[PDB]
Amino acid sequence: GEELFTGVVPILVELDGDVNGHKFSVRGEGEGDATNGKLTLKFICTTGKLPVPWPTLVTTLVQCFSRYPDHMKRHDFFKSAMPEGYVQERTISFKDDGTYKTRAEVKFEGDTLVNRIELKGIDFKEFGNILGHKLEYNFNSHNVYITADKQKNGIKANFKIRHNVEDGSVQLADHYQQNTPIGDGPVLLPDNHYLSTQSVLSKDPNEKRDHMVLLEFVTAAGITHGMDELYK
Ligand code: NA
Ligand code: NA
Repeated sequence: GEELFTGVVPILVELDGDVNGHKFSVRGEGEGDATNGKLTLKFICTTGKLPVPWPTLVTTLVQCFSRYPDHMKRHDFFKSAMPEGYVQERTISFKDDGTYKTRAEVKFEGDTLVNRIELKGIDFKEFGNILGHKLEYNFNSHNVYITADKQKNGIKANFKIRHNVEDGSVQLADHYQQNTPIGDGPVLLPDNHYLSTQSVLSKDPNEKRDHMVLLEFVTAAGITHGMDELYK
């Protein structure tokens, strides 16, 4: 599994969404460099204007590209499930607002890592921060807290995204996550740990379509056994 991620790997992302009955599609393309934990993608709304803010889709739009330190290689569920891949599900609860439910398959198709997603959003406030587009076009750094789920031969994760709001307030989005392998084979079931994630959103000044350019870094941490020799 891990050997598939040496070097730079092309990435395809496809999302079909329905938020409060507003249907939309997103296509993303780019590269991941798991040795450096680096992602670079560009996303387009293929159906017109995106009816929610781009930042609210970042977490949904490939944690197999995390850089796991050498002393933690045996806790990398995501790569261990490759190439057959895994199913990733979330509930994303926007504080004082609606909910996204997402289901994704993350897997290799040839040499390409593909993330194919269905997203359903309900109970959003028509004039709230999301459907009213009051979120700033930026992103904070976050930790993703991971635990094994032996019963499903996979993992769970929990975290809270903080979305800056135009009025200086913060919009919280609580994430609950479950991943399960697509194949029947063994996977690595990790000890508790987390992914440290950083993101930068930008625009392509030559792009006329509704879009998002994304740079992300992801690195795993939170297991310290055993790194003694690395200090000197
Ligand atoms: Na990194
Ligand atoms: Na955090």
